Amino acid sequence: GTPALDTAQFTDAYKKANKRLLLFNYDGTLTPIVKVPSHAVPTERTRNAIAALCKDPKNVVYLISGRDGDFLEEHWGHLDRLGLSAEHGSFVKQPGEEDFINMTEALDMSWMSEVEEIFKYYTERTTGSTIEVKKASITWHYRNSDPDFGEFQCKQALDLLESSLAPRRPIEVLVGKKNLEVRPLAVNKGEIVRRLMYENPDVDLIFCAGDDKTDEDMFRALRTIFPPGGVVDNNPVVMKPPVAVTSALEPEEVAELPDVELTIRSKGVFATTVGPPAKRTLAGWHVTCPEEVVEAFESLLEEIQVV
Ligand SMILES: O=P(O)(O)OC[C@H]1O[C@H](O[C@H]2O[C@H](CO)[C@@H](O)[C@H](O)[C@H]2O)[C@H](O)[C@@H](O)[C@@H]1O
Ligand SMILES: [Mg+2]
Repeated sequence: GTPALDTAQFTDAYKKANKRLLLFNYDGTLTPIVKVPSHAVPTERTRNAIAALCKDPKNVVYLISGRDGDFLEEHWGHLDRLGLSAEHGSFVKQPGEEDFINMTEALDMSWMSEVEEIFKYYTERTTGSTIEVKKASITWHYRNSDPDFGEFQCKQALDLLESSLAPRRPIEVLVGKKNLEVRPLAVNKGEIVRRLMYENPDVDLIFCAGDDKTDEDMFRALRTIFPPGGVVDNNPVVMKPPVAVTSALEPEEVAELPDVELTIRSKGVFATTVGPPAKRTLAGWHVTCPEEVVEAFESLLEEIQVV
């Protein structure tokens, strides 16, 4: 379990920080889980909060989501300083650019047809189920199927994917909130976080929030930068160039990339899961609802206006 996010302690750290890495999951984190995937549109207050955070040059703000780049662009593309990571770190659109860096170019993607065929099979035989073919991942939804037959069908599809496909393909099979998803094995939200840390060695405050099991990759990455027993004394925390950085480059470029000394210390990392106190997680904190994640920064933002 975890203590509830100490917004007081976080507020003061936020004010003292020179460079802040702010990482937000989307679904279930910045916006509630709802019936229909395309209906998960950010509220006015939510859009305003993230905007203000991007307005600050001290902040480096990213969304890290399993969503497709199109959906993310549609609702967030209007914020010039907001970075976007789509489909579990298979794509990355920095605040500067306008196009997504394909993190999967060097990966074997021949598995997509096989997975699509399987999900089509179950979509046709599971009323209310839907399929979401994305650019580097595929999601099968059953949230609007019959409660019982949906889970049953889910277990059968899962068993088929795990028994006959996973063991021979570079994929990971994700059990999401009333969905199944298949992604490339070599990418995850954790690698994106590490890429971002490598890019910004001057970060002295990290916030990261997520509601799903896939977000635990982020929480783990935010821990394993430090030695298993915590940093000892005033030792330098050094970080090698991560896979999410090197795989995009050419071997000549990669050979030139140096190790970096990170400014961040564990006390500066606020890893927050969305869920109940009892939820077992690698995050250091929790908040019960996505709405409280937003309100935390709304209250914080208002306080910044004063002084
Ligand atoms: O990584 P995030 O930003 O959380 O999204 C990953 C996952 O999320 C979406 O599905 C979920 O949210 C919708 C909207 O509330 C629900 O209807 C689904 O039941 C949830 O599973 C995306 O649509 C998926 O493609 C993606 O895998
Ligand atoms: Mg989520």
